[PDB]
Amino acid sequence: ATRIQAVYRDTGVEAYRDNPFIEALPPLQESVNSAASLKSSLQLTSSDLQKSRVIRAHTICRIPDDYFQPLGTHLLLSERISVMIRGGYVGRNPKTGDLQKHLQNGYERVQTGELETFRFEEARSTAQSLLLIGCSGSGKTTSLHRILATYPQVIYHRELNVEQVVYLKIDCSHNGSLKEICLNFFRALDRALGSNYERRYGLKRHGIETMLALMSQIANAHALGLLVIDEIQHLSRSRSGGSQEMLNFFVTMVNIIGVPVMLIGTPKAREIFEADLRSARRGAGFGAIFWDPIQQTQRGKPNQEWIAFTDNLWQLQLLQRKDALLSDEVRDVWYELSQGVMDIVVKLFVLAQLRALALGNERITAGLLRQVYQDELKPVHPMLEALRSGIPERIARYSDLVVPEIDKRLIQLQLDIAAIQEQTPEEKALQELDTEDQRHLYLMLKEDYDSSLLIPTIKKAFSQNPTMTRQKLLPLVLQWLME
Amino acid sequence: TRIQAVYRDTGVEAYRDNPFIEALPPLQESVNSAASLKSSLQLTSSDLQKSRVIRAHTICRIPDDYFQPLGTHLLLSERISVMIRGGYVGRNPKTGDLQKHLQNGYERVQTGELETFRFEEARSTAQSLLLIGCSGSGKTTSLHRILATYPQVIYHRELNVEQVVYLKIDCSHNGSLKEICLNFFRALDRALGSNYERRYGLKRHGIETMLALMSQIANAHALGLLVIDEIQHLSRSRSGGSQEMLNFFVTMVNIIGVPVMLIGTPKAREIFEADLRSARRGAGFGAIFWDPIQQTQRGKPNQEWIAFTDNLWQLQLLQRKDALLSDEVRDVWYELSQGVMDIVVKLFVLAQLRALALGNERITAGLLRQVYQDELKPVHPMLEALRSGIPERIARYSDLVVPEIDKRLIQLQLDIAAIQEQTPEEKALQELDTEDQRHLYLMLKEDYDSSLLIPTIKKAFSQNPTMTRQKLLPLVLQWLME
Amino acid sequence: ATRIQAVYRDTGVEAYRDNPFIEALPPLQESVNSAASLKSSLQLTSSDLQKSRVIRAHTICRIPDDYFQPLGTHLLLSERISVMIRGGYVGRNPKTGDLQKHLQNGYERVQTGELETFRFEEARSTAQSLLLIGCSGSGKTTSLHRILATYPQVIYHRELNVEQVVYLKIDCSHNGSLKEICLNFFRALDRALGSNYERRYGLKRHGIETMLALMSQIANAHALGLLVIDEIQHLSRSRSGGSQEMLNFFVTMVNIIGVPVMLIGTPKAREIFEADLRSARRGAGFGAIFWDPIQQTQRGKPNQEWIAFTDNLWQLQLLQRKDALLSDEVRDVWYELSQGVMDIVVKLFVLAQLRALALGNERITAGLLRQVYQDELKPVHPMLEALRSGIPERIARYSDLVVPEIDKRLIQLQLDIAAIQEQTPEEKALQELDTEDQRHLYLMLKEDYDSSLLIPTIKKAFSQNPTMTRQKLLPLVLQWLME
Amino acid sequence: ATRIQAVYRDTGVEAYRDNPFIEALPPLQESVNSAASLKSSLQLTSSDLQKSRVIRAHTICRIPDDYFQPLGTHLLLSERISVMIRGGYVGRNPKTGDLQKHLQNGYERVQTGELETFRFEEARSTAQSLLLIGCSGSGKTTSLHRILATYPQVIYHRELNVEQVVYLKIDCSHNGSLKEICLNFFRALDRALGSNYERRYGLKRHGIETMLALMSQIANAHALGLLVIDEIQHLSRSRSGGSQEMLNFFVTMVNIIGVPVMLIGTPKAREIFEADLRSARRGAGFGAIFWDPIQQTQRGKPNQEWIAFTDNLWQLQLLQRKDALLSDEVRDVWYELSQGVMDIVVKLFVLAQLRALALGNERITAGLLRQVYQDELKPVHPMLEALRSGIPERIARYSDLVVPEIDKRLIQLQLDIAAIQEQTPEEKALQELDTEDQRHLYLMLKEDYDSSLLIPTIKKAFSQNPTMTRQKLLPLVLQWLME
Ligand SMILES: Nc1ncnc2c1ncn2[C@@H]1O[C@H](COP(=O)(O)OP(=O)(O)O)[C@@H](O)[C@H]1O
Ligand SMILES: Nc1ncnc2c1ncn2[C@@H]1O[C@H](COP(=O)(O)OP(=O)(O)O)[C@@H](O)[C@H]1O
Ligand SMILES: Nc1ncnc2c1ncn2[C@@H]1O[C@H](COP(=O)(O)OP(=O)(O)O)[C@@H](O)[C@H]1O
Ligand SMILES: Nc1ncnc2c1ncn2[C@@H]1O[C@H](COP(=O)(O)OP(=O)(O)O)[C@@H](O)[C@H]1O
Ligand SMILES: [Mg+2]
Ligand SMILES: [Mg+2]
Ligand SMILES: [Mg+2]
Ligand SMILES: [Mg+2]
Repeated sequence: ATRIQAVYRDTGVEAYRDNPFIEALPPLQESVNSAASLKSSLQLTSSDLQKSRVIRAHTICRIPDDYFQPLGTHLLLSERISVMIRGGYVGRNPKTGDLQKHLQNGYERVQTGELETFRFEEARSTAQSLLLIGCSGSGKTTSLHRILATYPQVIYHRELNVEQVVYLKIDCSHNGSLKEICLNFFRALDRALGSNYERRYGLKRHGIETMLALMSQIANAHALGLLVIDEIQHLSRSRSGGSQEMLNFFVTMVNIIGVPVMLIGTPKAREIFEADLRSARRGAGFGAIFWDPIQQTQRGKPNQEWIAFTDNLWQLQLLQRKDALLSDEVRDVWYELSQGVMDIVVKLFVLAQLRALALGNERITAGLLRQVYQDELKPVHPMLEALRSGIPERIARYSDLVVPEIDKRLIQLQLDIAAIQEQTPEEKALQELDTEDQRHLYLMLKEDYDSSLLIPTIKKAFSQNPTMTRQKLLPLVLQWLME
Repeated sequence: TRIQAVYRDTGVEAYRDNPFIEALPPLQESVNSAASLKSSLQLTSSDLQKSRVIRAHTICRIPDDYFQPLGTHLLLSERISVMIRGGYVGRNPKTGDLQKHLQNGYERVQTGELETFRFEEARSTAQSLLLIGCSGSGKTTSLHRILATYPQVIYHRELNVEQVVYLKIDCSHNGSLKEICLNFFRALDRALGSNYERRYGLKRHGIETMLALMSQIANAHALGLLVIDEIQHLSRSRSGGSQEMLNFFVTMVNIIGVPVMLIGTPKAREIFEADLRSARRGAGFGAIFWDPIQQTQRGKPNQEWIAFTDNLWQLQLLQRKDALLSDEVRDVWYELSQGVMDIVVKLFVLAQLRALALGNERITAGLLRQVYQDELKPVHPMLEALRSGIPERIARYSDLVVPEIDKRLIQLQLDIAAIQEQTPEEKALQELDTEDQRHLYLMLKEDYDSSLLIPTIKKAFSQNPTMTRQKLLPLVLQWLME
Repeated sequence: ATRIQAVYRDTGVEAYRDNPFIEALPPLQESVNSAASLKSSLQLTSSDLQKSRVIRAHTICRIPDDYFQPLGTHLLLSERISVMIRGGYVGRNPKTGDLQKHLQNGYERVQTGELETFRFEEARSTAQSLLLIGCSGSGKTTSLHRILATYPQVIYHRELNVEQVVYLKIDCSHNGSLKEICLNFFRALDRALGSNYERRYGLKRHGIETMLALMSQIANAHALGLLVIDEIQHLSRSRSGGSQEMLNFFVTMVNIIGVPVMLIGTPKAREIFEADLRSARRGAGFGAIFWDPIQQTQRGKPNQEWIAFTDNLWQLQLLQRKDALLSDEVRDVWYELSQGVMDIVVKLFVLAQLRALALGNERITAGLLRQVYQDELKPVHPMLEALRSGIPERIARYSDLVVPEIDKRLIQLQLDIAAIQEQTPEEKALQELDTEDQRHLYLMLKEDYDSSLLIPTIKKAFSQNPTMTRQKLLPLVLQWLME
Repeated sequence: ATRIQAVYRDTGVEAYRDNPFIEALPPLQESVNSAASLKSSLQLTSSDLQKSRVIRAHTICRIPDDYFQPLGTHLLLSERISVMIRGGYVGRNPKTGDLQKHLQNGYERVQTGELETFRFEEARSTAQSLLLIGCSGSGKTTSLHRILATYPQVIYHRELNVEQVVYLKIDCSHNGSLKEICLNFFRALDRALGSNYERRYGLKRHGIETMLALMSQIANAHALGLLVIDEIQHLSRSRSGGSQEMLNFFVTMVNIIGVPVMLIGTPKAREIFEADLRSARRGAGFGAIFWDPIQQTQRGKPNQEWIAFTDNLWQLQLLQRKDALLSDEVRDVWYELSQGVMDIVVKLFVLAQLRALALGNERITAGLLRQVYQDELKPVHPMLEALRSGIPERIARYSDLVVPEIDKRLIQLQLDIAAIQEQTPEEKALQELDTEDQRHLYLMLKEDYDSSLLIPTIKKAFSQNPTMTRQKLLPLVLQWLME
């Protein structure tokens, strides 16, 4: 817990003035560019490629979990979360009276006192609930985990005696029930704070009503900012009951708890909320934000976003015979085969390296991509063909495919490439130099100039000029290279 | 929302000692009841200088928080007040000496000194009103804002009743007569804290059994109004025809003592036009009609249109703004929107949302015409029918509405957010287009410093076109070094 | 009842150290020596006899309220209250987190090897509930009220932000149920603390199961020292659940809340709890203290307790022709008349004194006492005869009987007293003598010498005595009267 | 208790090598060193001597609840409990994942002909059982809530999801029904894990066989380690069936359920198991332990255990007039009246101290011991006389006697000690008067003159003059008072 003494700032908005829970948050000015400052990528040096195959394979296997590239939706979602969190605190000011007394005083002052008019609207504050919908693998969880890391989870105050829980995350389990969510709420709260609410409130004897009341009480004890319930797809409609009962429980939970609630799910989870979204009555809530794959055709032009994403990842290939330019057909094949879904796009790039490391030459070709698509990514065929077809019901049915058990498959592929003793000509050429630190110059000089006299002339020149930097001897080698 | 009751007197002699009527906000004149509904956004000059995404969000937040009270809301407010306060006169629970009074009256009529007597005042008048008008005219927001003045639940200390003042129901997209009964309980256990839906809304019950169960509950808490919204959405095939809906809506008024209000589209009146059972019961208190705004009702143009357009125009967030609104712009709005409330606001919002994307940042007639042509496609026949003026064509296309407008707003925001990136770096690489140059830059990015590396090589390429990449390396390296 | 800033003193006991809650309580040593100093009495003056009938009747009317004699059981109950209140704060010291961290730390330290052994004994200190059983009218409620008034109800901590509630009391009503107990807890908490919890939690939606959890959370929030449920005899038996459901509810309430709990009831309510405390299990809790009537005899001798109580009550005689000392016959018949019940002992005396004053033959004797017994105590005959019979089963059935509506009878008898106008010979002499000092002399010398020479001699003597007090005047009149 | 997170420690035995359940338990200890870990005593021995009598009585009443001293027979029981708990976990190893491949490889090799013999799997047969027999009052439960108090009850495993219930304790009922033994298992498992087994299984109408086949399924999901059944005497043909089914139920239970079972009973409960070789084979599966009272001497010289038990308890004496050392006559009388039963030794001490406080004598002699033995220990006399006799049959027939309701006697004695009175000097000065005349004169002349010399003057008036009437005495009394 980043327990920091509450240091209070000045906010431009008059509504957020003198609220001790909002000045404790990081300022907006530094959060303007923090949304776009989420970029993170691996750093590669020249000597990494010259090293042995095991470390190169390890670095290749480290790619999927160490690469992030933000998009426009990562900015829109960041701004939405910031405004939601900062607007959900306006009603819960400890320095001002509660809502019910305000309403009662207004009623007395409009009937007995002097006041021309009043608005008996719910003072519950904004509390804008939201529902995030997207196909599996689009990159929803990995975006929440990166845009919710700016705010510290727990902030401690000293003028009062409270502990502010800025956000809380609940992750569902497969084939769970409604009561499992209630248990997980207390479990996550005890993990975050270090309390013992689970023992005295998370017993299995309690009914749903008692657990909901206790959740409301405890969430109003510690000032809670946001509640995120992830992976709604795993809930089962057999034991829980009808889909109407699930919606009733979700609406009851949202109304009682009194804090902003965000739900993340797939289109298969939309059939539960279909009746709620279409109704236009205020108070139903659950605004919808849809995550979509990167469509290459916008306004009759290739996307600058698509090429920007592909070029950066194309710069991150560890190949001996790699092609610097990404051709139009090479760009098009691994879009038309993967349909732009976020995980499959990087899955091809990480798996084609492994396939090429054993199947022959170290070059990425369309045939190799087709072969890896056909032999490895078997379960995800219906989802990809549904996305290619473009019929919404077909995509809705064939979603949730997550190509199970890729973690063990990566390890098995690593073990498979581990037991290879054949020597490539490139390995022989690299071994012909005894770590003289000159295979780097040889690397820039191998793609065009022939190797008939490349290495002997290089060795002769570096022997003639023993102690200078490689930048100095590169013109020296080039002087007699063509003469 | 549990508000304790505070009693105040009213000048009406018919409501002398009624707690239900005396625990309500006081009676008001014409000016305040119509001027209390006004609401608008407040903007500051600091909002003008901000990032484009926040400005787009503020623009998209306009239709939710803007309301202008016209001259047709005063009548609706007055009628709703009369309906709510007049339906409680026969339901006051203060009956202290009824038994002795009735017994004395009976003992006196038998002897012969008293000719006649009235044992029970059967105050059971069925009051109702139906409000029909074209879609997009604002029958839902104009009702929410009127009803947001009374408290919903009032608690009386002396008694044990919870006076649920009003209740609102919305119909489903296909809909049947059973689901209205199922939604009554589902909204009543949301207004209060209860579990009526599981206890009473079973499947074993028929339509009549739930219709009779609703009466006991609506008389347990002194319900004051019942609003059924969007009767246009009901399907005439899953309900029983065009007659069993009318029978349902006429039997509903008689048994349930509360006043009811029915809201629909002009093509949904064909259900209700068959008989007096809703031409008299439904129009037991009139039938208010909503119409689009007319530009020139008299010889002079209407001041309502001018005031509405001016007040809408004063919420513009653009660097290049024109304070004076041109007459041609007014003509363009009246020609494209034809006075429908839902079209004017969307046209304005979409125009000033596309202005940021195109970068002009000024609203012109051509932009409004283009956004009307591009975005308002499904609602064209309704506009044409309103322009023609034939009642049948107006009735037939009265249910048109543009689908998926919110997704369009989100996509329009995303396009601007993608555009916003200035990209000060990589500008020289944008200037770099030749394949040989890009390969050379990739080769020499680590060796040299790119900032002065990129511009220099373009001159060398421009001077001598008939040179290859391989042979250019020594000369380019020599020029870079010295 | 009013907020008091906490003042931290020092306690000599080692276990009650560094605890904000215990040190803020009143000091232990001062309370020890003042446990038997709660004795109160309605003081009388020598001049009170000389005033009229109405004023003296009004003065006699105040005896049942302005009198309290501390008996043996009062000290034991005081000690039990003290230990129960101050022993339940050991496990809730704010300086240390809780016992779970202690248990985990001990487990880790014994697993590592630095600690030989650890006792997972579930340390809870005393943590014992108490059950009070006694016949109606024994005087439990008054003693409890007078012993709980020493501790201030609410003390405010400024260094912390908690509201210590030292005790809380709940009073039942006729034919009540459990939900009234749950709601009355909140109502009493609002009346004592000064905030509004009834309007937020007193909702008809909640069942009793959820209300108990809310009670537990709120009580743990405020550090509730002690909970006293009173007059459980009044609530109906079969209206709620019968016998098993009420016992189950009481056990659940005792287990969940975690603060000391006391119950007060009649022997007729003991059969609810007979199934629990009779089992030979010292860890089941529910210790019992039995209240018993005062016994005249002890190991063959009259106990000093009853004799001292009767003497102190007889010291307050206010009557015209009353006797001086207490006779053996009247004292012995008083035991058969009242049988030791606290209410009957004082009420018989008050009623007999009032009747003697009203009759005009004011001298309380055995016959007047018996007449009052058979006149006013008709309803409570079965309880008295069952208690005198000594059958342990019949006393339980009639233990709930109580004298109905006696307050109105006192007013009616006072109105009857005000109606009389006849003048007794003592009142005739009172009208004859103007000086109150002379009236006292007449009163003390009334029985030895009759008014044949009494009134004239003292009248002329005090008339001729110009100005002097009684101290030397009385000896001077003695020889003149004797001559 | 409570969900303690597991921390693994290695075990030196080869067979316990890789079992999480065995490793999460507290480390192995030597038998001699483990028996000394059970000792406990009161810490208030000298600091609390000078205080009021009721507080001292309240302190004394807690001697038989917090004083425990191990004997030489506890180390064997501790070793047996440890071996029984840890040795029943070898067949329940959860951490195995290479079974399928190994079994299939063995099958292939034995089918081809490379390998001759193989062993696939074997089921477990029977669980260890133990029997403990001894007379009542010997300490078979106080000495076993402390052996099992050095273990956690519930342990949570992070990598798995099992909650290892280390042990569980249930008691038989007076009815002896076989359906209330399968119904306390669920209740005791619910009172520890906070689960809902009793509603799901017990309340439905199931046969004893079906409900016994469900007790071995929830004792496997939670890796239960030991099951203790107390008061096994109550199945001696008490009710509910015939002897043959009552004997078949235990055999089927031991055969079915996988956990070890321990049985505790009275010397009249070996007739149940001494009926056929199956019952005596299963009751004495891991030895049988028979317990006997303490003897004064074994071979000539007196027992040292008696000396150590009657010397570490005599120190806990809160009396002003105590003796430093034990007179041998007092100890001999104590052994004559106690005969070695654990319960009688403590009670003859606490009751003697309470009577000493009540009567005002602050020292303990043999007379008080004999008086308490004759008065307050009537119901257990046949057992003590049979033990003194020496005939084994009379000892065996009276091994079930127990004294009921001694806590009520303790409370009554505390009340008697509380009600002693203070004898304030003014009341005793008034009590010095021995006639109605002196009291009459004092009451007549109390207010006029000071009471500092009133009593001596009145006493001297009657002392100097033998007797004469009060009316003429009063002029002399006032003359003496004035001068
Ligand atoms: N904007 C992005 N830039 C780079 N990689 C991304 C991006 N979004 C998602 N990914 C990759 O997609 C992979 C899988 O995403 P995942 O968290 O499984 O999405 P979901 O939880 O919706 O299935 C992650 O390993 C992550 O590296
Ligand atoms: N008087 C008004 N002033 C401003 N906006 C209005 C007014 N009346 C309606 N609107 C706009 O019309 C939009 C839709 O109206 P709605 O209530 O949906 O009408 P209907 O229910 O008949 O379709 C609302 O977003 C609201 O902003
Ligand atoms: N020690 C005492 N001295 C004087 N009066 C007493 C004493 N104990 C009880 N009383 C009398 O008992 C009455 C109250 O009895 P109460 O406590 O209500 O009995 P219960 O609790 O059984 O209903 C008071 O009016 C009081 O005068
Ligand atoms: N080793 C011991 N030291 C001191 N007291 C003991 C010891 N063993 C037993 N006792 C006493 O024996 C009393 C009764 O034991 P109990 O649990 O009733 O055994 P059982 O149930 O076999 O009769 C307890 O109060 C306890 O104080
Ligand atoms: Mg996910
Ligand atoms: Mg509408
Ligand atoms: Mg009472
Ligand atoms: Mg026992």
